[PDB]
Amino acid sequence: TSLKQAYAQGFLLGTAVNADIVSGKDAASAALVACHFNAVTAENVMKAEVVAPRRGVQDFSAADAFVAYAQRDRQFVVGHTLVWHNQTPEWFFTTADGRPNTPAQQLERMRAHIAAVAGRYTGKVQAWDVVNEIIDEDGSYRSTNWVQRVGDGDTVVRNAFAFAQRYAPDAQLYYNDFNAWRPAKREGIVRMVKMLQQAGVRIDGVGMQGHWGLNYPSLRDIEDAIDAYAALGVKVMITELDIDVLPLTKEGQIIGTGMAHKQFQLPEFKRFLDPYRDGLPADVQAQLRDRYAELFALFWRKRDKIARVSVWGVSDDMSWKNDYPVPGRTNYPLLFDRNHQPKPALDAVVAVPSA
Amino acid sequence: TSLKQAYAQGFLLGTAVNADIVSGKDAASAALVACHFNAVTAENVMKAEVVAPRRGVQDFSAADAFVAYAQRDRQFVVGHTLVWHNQTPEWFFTTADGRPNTPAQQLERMRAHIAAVAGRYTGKVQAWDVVNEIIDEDGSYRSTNWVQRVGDGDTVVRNAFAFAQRYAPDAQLYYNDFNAWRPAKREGIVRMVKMLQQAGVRIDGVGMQGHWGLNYPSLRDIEDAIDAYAALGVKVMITELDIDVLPLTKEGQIIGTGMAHKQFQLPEFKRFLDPYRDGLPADVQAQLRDRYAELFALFWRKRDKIARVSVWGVSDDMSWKNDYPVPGRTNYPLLFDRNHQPKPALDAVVAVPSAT
Repeated sequence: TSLKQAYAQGFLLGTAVNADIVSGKDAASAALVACHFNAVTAENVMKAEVVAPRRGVQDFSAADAFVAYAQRDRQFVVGHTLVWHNQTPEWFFTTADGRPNTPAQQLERMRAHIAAVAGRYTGKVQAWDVVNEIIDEDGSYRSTNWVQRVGDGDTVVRNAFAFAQRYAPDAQLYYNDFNAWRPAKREGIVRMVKMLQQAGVRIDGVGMQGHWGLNYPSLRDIEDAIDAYAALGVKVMITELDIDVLPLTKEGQIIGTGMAHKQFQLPEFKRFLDPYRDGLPADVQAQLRDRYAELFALFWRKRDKIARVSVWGVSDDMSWKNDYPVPGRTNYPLLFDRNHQPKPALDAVVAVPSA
Repeated sequence: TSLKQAYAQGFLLGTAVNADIVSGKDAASAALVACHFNAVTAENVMKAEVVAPRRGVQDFSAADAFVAYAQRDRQFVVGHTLVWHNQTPEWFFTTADGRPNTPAQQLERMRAHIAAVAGRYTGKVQAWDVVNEIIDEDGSYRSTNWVQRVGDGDTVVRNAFAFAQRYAPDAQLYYNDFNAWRPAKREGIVRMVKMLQQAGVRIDGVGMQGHWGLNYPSLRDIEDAIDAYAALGVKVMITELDIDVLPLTKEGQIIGTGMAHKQFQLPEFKRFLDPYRDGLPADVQAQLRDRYAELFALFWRKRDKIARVSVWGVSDDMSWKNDYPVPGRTNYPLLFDRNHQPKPALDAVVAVPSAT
């Protein structure tokens, strides 16, 4: 009957929560969270640009509210995220005098931030996304702000997990990335985890972001990924699951701000890229059902290798996929609709465990 | 029967020719040009970066070849682009000592360039795209390198067409743009033409580029566009016609370098964006045939207000739409295939003026 109850024997079944769920303002959603989920990940309020926006300033207010909220409702608290190239202010990568950070100054900035964030929520937050999205599509390290300023991809990852181990020794430490099903990217993640383990550094599991669609990815890629990770003696998790149903975006995951271009808001593109403003049609609503069904059928079959599955939101209006990568669209990615009612996709998902 | 022959009593029927058709290397295309087309536009060799690559340097050799090429069949010679924000080197907009040009210094660079290009081809070039793409989608002037350096949008167009009139008095002067079917942009062009007419500056025609697709734009928007430009007393032309048949880009025209991102080369996107890597399926060929048919039917119904319909190439294999907006794709935009055979669309286009 309930998502967390039906999947109780398999894995934790969680969701992302925004400020409005945590504040109580979104009453309808917060009610669904307590009913259906046993893990919460703070959508945004734990990122570095909210936590330490400028030099000399801190803001833990919203994150403190999130942690307290989860404990109150008995949730498996997941912090997200400690070290990430996006949503991290310019001052993290420069000295007070404007100079780009030396390898030592960059790691000190990493150490201090982890100690500030993870060290604050010891015993309260159970799991940390330590490094988020550092591997490229070819499997190598991404030339990101962190990687450039430190100077070595292996060094960035290795230190972040060691700092998290020091300042939150109680907490599980996860690597989290998108397109973790891609063979070339997968082999890179394995490589990185294997260097962490032989270094003696702690890492509890790899999180597959699961930001997928109707026509991607293949179950082969997903299964082969879950296998490849579990074989390294670490947990596997689907951490931010949603199913994009709109044109173009259902075909593959898009990054960057190219789709945010002014030109795609023009009528001819508006009328193609956002075709479901009046509502989701019977057949596409059925597709979304079948797609969720086959994926959870996979997760439940592989239940021994998966510690947690989380949807990146409760109701469709909450979703980041309405305004990303194309602002102003009406997407239908999650398991509950805009009236907070169950979607025919949910009924299938709850059926999977007993099926 | 040929295109020019069928469309003789309606408008000139032209094509874009590359350096290869001109050099005689692409002889297969060359023969089709001599066969079907009575007007020609150089695809690239007359643009700024070619004819004036560096400060104090000129390369008119490849353009010279294009004009000489156009003599053997006596085509209507269209010079492609005098003032345009793209394919124009950054030295055009700066002094020798690095500083950005003053309004007066930028207008001089315009004058000296036009004199060198348009003045060089008097009696030989019949028409000029004087200004290419200056109006934005909302109708206002684009904040281009020319516009910023001159300081004002109206001054760019006013001077460009004035200098063109001076150094090429014989030539017909056009404004050329994409999306020229869009109401907001249409009004911006109409506004711009009116301003030129009130200032007594010469302008002869509005060219709708016509880089279109299967799902865009509506015949109505095209028709309202033709009507509006004709009521100004100028000539209307379809200047760079092609029909995009591949996903996403059959829905609307894309500009910029967004789709040049590594991510659209990844297997899941190439799968979606490039589905016809071994010929067009039957259902889509007919869709292209039907698209070209209904469009040329419009042009022919509105032939009195139209002066020229130019397709932007001969055979698909050299079409810019293959590598733009997404590189490494196989597109089918034109009227002849990669073996220079007539595509079903050609026969539909040729039949249009005879159709009952």
